[PDB]
Amino acid sequence: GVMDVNTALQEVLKTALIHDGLARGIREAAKALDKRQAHLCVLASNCDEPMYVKLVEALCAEHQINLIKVDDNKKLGEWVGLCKIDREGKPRKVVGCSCVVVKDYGKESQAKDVIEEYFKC
RNA sequence: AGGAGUGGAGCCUGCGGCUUAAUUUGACUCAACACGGGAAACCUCACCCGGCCCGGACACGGACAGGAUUGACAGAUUGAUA
Repeated sequence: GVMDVNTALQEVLKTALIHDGLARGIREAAKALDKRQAHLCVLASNCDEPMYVKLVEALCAEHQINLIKVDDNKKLGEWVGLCKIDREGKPRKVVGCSCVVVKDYGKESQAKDVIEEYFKC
């Protein structure tokens, strides 16, 4: 029923992870942005380094790509598969670019659609 | 009974000794010594002098979105576009 951003993001990030995409970390996410292979950016909050977040806003703005501002980067690490080991490990991933469409070539779920619906307004 | 011999010469080969950084070593009566199919330039390769590589699965902990991987130049190689 309800598919708010904070629950469709997990679905879209996972579904991308099965089908490549998901450029994790500031490096290679900046590469996806400059190379213009990106379709969605997920910047995490509570990032101490101001230059980090400011530069990723700059990249997204100039490249005209949507930007999601989630909190608790560790949760982003869970979502993008950085955790592994059941539910242990958990490195922070405070930025991620969803290459080859917001969704992936495997499936086109409506959870992808809610993202663009929320971004249109 | 004899034939061809060889042991003598020079050379080719295997063995010991000597030598050497190293002259890798197995096998000393028949039943070791042109034997290991052993005619070694490299390779072979075991030996000697130098120098790269991990091709140290996997399990458990650290570190980690930057763990870690290549690398052009000049030095340097106390040999090399290592």
